[PDB]
Amino acid sequence: MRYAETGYVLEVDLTKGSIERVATDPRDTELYLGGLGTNAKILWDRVPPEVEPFSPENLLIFAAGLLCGTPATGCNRTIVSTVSPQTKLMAFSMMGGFWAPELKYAGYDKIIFRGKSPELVYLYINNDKVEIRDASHLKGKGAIETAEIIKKELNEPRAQVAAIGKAGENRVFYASIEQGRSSASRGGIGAVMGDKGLKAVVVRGTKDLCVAKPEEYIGLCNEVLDYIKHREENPIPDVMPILAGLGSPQEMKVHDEKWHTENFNWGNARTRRKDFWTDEVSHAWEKTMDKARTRLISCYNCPMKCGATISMEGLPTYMMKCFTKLTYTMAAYSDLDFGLRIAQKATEYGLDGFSAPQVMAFAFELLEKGILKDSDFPGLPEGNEERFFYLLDKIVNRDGIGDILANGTYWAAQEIGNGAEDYAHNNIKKHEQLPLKLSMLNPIYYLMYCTGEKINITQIEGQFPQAPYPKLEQREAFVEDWIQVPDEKFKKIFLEWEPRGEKSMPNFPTVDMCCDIVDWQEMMHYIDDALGQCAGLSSFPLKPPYHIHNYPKFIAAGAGIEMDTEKLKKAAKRYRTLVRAFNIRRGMRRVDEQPPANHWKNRFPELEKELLDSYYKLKGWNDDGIPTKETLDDLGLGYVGDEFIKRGILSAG
Amino acid sequence: MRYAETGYVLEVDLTKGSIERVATDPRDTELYLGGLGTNAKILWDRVPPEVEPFSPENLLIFAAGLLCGTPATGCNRTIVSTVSPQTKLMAFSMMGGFWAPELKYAGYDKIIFRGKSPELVYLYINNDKVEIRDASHLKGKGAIETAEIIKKELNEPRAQVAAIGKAGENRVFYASIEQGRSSASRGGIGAVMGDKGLKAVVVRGTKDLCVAKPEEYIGLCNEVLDYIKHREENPIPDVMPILAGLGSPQEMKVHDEKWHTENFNWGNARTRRKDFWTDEVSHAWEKTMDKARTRLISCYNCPMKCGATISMEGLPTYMMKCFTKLTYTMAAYSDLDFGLRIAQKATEYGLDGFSAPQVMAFAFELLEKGILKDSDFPGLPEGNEERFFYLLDKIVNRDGIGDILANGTYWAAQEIGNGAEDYAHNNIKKHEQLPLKLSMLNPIYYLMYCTGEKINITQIEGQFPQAPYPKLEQREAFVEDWIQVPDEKFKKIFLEWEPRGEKSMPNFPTVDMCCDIVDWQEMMHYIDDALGQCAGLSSFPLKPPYHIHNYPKFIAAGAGIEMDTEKLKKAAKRYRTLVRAFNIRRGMRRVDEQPPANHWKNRFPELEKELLDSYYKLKGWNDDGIPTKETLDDLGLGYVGDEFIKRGILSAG
Ligand SMILES: CC(C)(COP(=O)(O)OP(=O)(O)OC[C@H]1O[C@@H](n2cnc3c(N)ncnc32)[C@H](O)[C@@H]1OP(=O)(O)O)[C@@H](O)C(=O)NCCC(=O)NCCSC(=O)c1ccccc1
Ligand SMILES: CC(C)(COP(=O)(O)OP(=O)(O)OC[C@H]1O[C@@H](n2cnc3c(N)ncnc32)[C@H](O)[C@@H]1OP(=O)(O)O)[C@@H](O)C(=O)NCCC(=O)NCCSC(=O)c1ccccc1
Ligand SMILES: Nc1nc2c(c(=O)[nH]1)N[C@H]1C(S)=C(S)[C@@H](COP(=O)(O)O)O[C@H]1N2
Ligand SMILES: Nc1nc2c(c(=O)[nH]1)N[C@H]1C(S)=C(S)[C@@H](COP(=O)(O)O)O[C@H]1N2
Ligand SMILES: Nc1nc2c(c(=O)[nH]1)N[C@H]1C(S)=C(S)[C@@H](COP(=O)(O)O)O[C@H]1N2
Ligand SMILES: Nc1nc2c(c(=O)[nH]1)N[C@H]1C(S)=C(S)[C@@H](COP(=O)(O)O)O[C@H]1N2
Ligand code: SF4
Ligand code: SF4
Ligand SMILES: [Mg+2]
Ligand SMILES: [Mg+2]
Ligand SMILES: [W+6]
Ligand SMILES: [W+6]
Repeated sequence: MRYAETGYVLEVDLTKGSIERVATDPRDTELYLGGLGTNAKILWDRVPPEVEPFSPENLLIFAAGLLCGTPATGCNRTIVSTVSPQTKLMAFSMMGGFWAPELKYAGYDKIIFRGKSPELVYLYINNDKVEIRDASHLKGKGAIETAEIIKKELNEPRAQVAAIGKAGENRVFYASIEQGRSSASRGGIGAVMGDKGLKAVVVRGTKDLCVAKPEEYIGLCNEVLDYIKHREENPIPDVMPILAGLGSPQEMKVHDEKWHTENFNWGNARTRRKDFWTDEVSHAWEKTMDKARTRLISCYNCPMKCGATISMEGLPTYMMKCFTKLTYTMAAYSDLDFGLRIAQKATEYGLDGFSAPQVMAFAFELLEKGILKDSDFPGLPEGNEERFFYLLDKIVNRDGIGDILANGTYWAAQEIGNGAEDYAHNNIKKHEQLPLKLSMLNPIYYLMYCTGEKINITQIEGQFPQAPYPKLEQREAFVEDWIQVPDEKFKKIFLEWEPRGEKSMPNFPTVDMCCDIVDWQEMMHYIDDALGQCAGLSSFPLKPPYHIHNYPKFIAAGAGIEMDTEKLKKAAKRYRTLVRAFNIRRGMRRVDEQPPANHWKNRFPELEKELLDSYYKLKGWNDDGIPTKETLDDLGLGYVGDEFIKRGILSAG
Repeated sequence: MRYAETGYVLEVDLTKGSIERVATDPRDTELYLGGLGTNAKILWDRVPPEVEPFSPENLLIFAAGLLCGTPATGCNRTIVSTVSPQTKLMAFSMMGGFWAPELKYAGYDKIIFRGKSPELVYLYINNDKVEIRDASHLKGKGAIETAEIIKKELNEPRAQVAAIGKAGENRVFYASIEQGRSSASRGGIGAVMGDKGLKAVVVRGTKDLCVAKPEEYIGLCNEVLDYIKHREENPIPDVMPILAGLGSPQEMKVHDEKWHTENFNWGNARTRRKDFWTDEVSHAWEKTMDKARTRLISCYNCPMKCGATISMEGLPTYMMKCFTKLTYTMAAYSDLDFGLRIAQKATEYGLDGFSAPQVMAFAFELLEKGILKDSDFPGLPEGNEERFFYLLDKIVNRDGIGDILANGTYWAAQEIGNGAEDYAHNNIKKHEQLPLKLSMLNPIYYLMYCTGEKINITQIEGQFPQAPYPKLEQREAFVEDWIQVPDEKFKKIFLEWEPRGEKSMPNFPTVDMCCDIVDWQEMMHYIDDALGQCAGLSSFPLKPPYHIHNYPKFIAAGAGIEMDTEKLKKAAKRYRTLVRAFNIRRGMRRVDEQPPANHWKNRFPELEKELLDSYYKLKGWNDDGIPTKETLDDLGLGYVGDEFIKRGILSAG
């Protein structure tokens, strides 16, 4: 029998209203583990490149990680996968909370949606009971608001609900899916969900979930908890607060945001304010945050409590975590009070807290320059704050100028013209990046910006420190108990690495060292997004409780399959290449893999070419970014190599 | 991980030439075991009643039993299922030999064909490699002949081949599938295969097949091999050799056919020859058999060697077992030399050995009577023997009157008319029966002739004795060591049974007694056809090694699921009802459940009514043969009851 996984999925046709439970192939588990990996397998051989994002044949997959529903601490992530309406590439999005584990308790590993529903509806799951309900009375309702009404309707107080706001219903290219203190935020997956007339997905589960090696599996679980205690008694020395400990960026706990407000760019990723964090500002923000934060809350089976309930006066309560705390504030040249109030509106609407702020600031720059006229913004209010609330409503409704801005900075500038493309200066593969315009070229981050399939920098980094220690004693101390490294050489790299001089960036670490680092950091994220493990306890923070050495044990004891360190490394490489192959088939080439032209002020073309060339070699790809026939056959992806040749993507010989 | 079964099937669309391996649902195994069981499930919810047998939507399935490819002695049966072109009902047909086990070693449980290939093809399976080959150079070739050329083409001497003959290609309604010394013979499965344009299925396998509890399973295997040694040293006293030991009827060993020739109707189930077995006949048949029989051969993993390679002077070699040894002979009022000769042609042509002889025999009665003219048989030889060879050619080619006769006796008489219906007197549901026209009504066999879904009396009988003993001492001796009975009450039945007196047929055994006997006998067959076990070691002979008490142990140790006598009983009841439900949906009713009008000289209309009334009650059926909503709900077949009501077959309460 199957373990960790349930071995079953739901196939839903929203056009015919048909529902079907189908057993999964156990071979898929051995090759692609689960979550993102198996999502990639499904999208590959069911979604050909001729399928458009808002086409009925486009798929919307809700996947619970392999180890979700087990006692594994923090393992609770949902992986939503589809074809992005913004980037035209694959879009996988992660969501925390309690939804994924509930699905497992209901008896399912995934839910795959195809076609479209003519009427607004939501899916109701209660163990073996599955049905489609009408949701017309929920039209326009906010994401969180929607969940509460449903749980009253069905009389299921303990059901978990993933819903879309008005933004998703109106197919905003950066619309999200909201569930309590969790969000599948990026990729426009909310736009696809709305396009299919799917207002929400409600699931309740009370079945058992089994593991293969009970005693052994709980042993590793306790080993993690013990490490979390010890780790939280020994934070990383001389790092900032929101990087010393475990979990997601603890921005709800720490009031200090000097690193953020003085190193990140305000507005449309435009302005840098070196001396913003004054005493008056630090006190005003701490007061606002103490009054707004009700409680620090956690996800399922996790003690880190990264999120927080936010209560602004005269506004409904919503939940928040990580960097969305500042994006609306910094993009509007305002304060933390404004940011918390508009984030409430945006979370209910279901918008990406990264792109949305940059799109609105992008619009005001165009209005400032004169590329957009005041006639495009009728009835526009005077205040800077009021203008953001104004433009926010225009976007979610796709009203007038809001209809164009609802497509993202790339497509909006494309349609606007008149030099609007010049102000879309912060995109990679048509996707907005973090507002960061640094001085000196970073050889490690350059690679992560160019090749990251998530196209987000915060979701590929983690395991290697972002900066070197000034003193050698500090490095020797760090590498002392750095048991998470796959190889001793990662310790030796950090020892030699210095902030200034003959061993500083961009010329050090070397090109070969950078490639190895990027490959390791990326590998841990892909393992996380297949197992369902929150990165906060794994691939994100320094020296995590989960790593390349005990992960194989969790899989073996949990799922009952043969798994070791090397076999796991190869597995992660397998469906990370498959994801790559999916984007190749959709027209992605080396040309698309370049950072923004103004991302760094000091550029080194010859070093950057050597970096991307060497990294491709390590991955086993072409000098155009395409996985060769040799590496594909070696990975067990022969059917990919055949289709590449047949499609002319790869040449025979 | 799955056990005994491989857990995969092959989905092949012949019209599109697509090949696909699909993991199965382990719940189907729990409810329907496998083989014939799971095949019924597949046909039920994929082949609705509006589908024609020669429609491309009709399915042809090759299933290997649950315990095929395991060390279990005699377990190697293939189960072919489809919708019969002759009866318009469900058709399942069993084939022995070496084919099923081979499929298991390749890594598959079933092959499921849909659609029609426009050109003659065959499927080549070698482990993970599966491809469709052009087979136009094989057109017209015989089943066995086709096999040898194919194996040489592929350089695969250890490959197993199931093939159709010309008869299958020309969609003769009783065309068969031949696999060396084994054949799927009845129902017209060869017709559907030819109709789809499938000449053969070649399979080679070299993969491991695992069992769950090794030590316990091989222990069970050793228990059977012991019982076989002891059974062969103790044949059932006062029973003729062919039916006094294990295996299929050993007619290839025993020359003595006094019982058959003097009790079975020669010709068109017409002539009883009470004193046919003379000294001169016996010596002649003995001489022919001794010179013809090259060697007694077995199936995979069995020591009984029921088969015999037959070599007639001037003819190629073929394999034969059981009763075809007499059918062609008796139908033509000929001898054994002719029988063995023509049966070589018939086997290579791919024809059923029960119907062909009766069909040809039926035609000559119509010619003798006047309904058919010499004009219908142009080029008709003068000799009896030469006429049968002539009409055999006409049928396989569907040439002239061979087109009409190729549809069977039921439809032939329907189309011929002019009173030809009267000579189609040996039918049940448009399916030719054994040439048996006894004197006194047998209550036990009456119920079997009416309800058996195979519609063939020899594939439902077995566990209970066909006749009583003259002496009580004989009865007491037999029931002393009769461990295979499901209850003690069977022992008491046999003891009371007498050939003459108050305790003789038709009045004894009683109606309730007769029902319990038919139920037991039928149940054992369905377990065999699901597991893949040969009836010659189970449901066919008296006191077999496999039985209702040790069968659960095999299923548990073999497949690794829970099982016991009562669960197994109900499990067999579940998919016997399912098969019953499939034919009810195709229009079958009580009216169709009647033996030939002249099957018994002495009839008892009132007893016959009570007999069937009672049997329907034990089954849990209506007074019209249809399974009640209750028993369907009780068997976990709730989906069936719903559709029945929806279709109006069952009144809503
Ligand atoms: C200190 C760094 C490492 C880089 O900041 P800086 O120190 O400012 O580095 P700079 O490149 O600006 O150069 C500084 C000055 O020194 C100069 N100079 C430089 N090198 C050299 C040299 N070798 N030799 C000599 N001089 C050198 C250089 O010319 C410049 O001087 P000028 O003004 O031009 O005259 C850190 O702040 C960082 O974030 N980096 C990681 C990358 C990243 O973005 N990761 C975060 C992803 S988001 C995330 O994780 C998150 C988001 C939300 C929520 C949660 C999480
Ligand atoms: C002896 C029987 C039991 C029946 O044969 P018989 O003895 O002839 O039984 P009858 O019914 O013909 O009557 C005889 C005479 O006695 C008379 N009479 C009868 N009852 C009574 C009474 N109670 N009281 C008084 N008198 C009674 C009756 O009137 C008649 O006298 P008349 O001439 O009319 O004046 C046996 O031969 C048999 O095969 N039966 C099993 C059923 C079957 O067909 N199974 C095989 C399936 S194929 C197979 O397995 C296989 C095929 C190929 C390869 C391998 C396998
Ligand atoms: N497995 C996994 N966990 C992850 C992440 C991820 O990308 N993969 N992202 C982290 C970051 S940067 C944030 S801001 C939060 C957001 O969690 P959410 O998806 O529930 O909103 O998740 C964290 N946990
Ligand atoms: N509306 C909204 N957008 C959001 C967030 C959020 O909490 N709400 N979280 C941000 C954070 S912290 C992260 S790490 C990314 C997570 O990426 P993903 O949700 O696409 O996997 O989304 C960002 N966008
Ligand atoms: N499981 C099972 N085994 C069975 C049978 C059957 O119907 N089911 N038929 C028996 C009989 S009567 C005969 S004659 C032989 C025929 O073997 P064949 O189908 O390979 O020609 O199978 C024997 N074994
Ligand atoms: N061509 C051919 N027809 C045959 C046979 C055979 O061996 N070859 N077996 C006969 C016997 S003895 C029996 S019991 C049935 C078996 O039925 P089935 O093979 O359709 O399951 O087929 C009959 N027809
Ligand atoms: S580390 Fe934070 S975001 Fe991750 S599971 Fe724990 S509480 Fe949730
Ligand atoms: S008993 Fe006879 S027919 Fe059955 S498997 Fe053994 S040899 Fe073959
Ligand atoms: Mg998220
Ligand atoms: Mg057969
Ligand atoms: W983040
Ligand atoms: W037989």
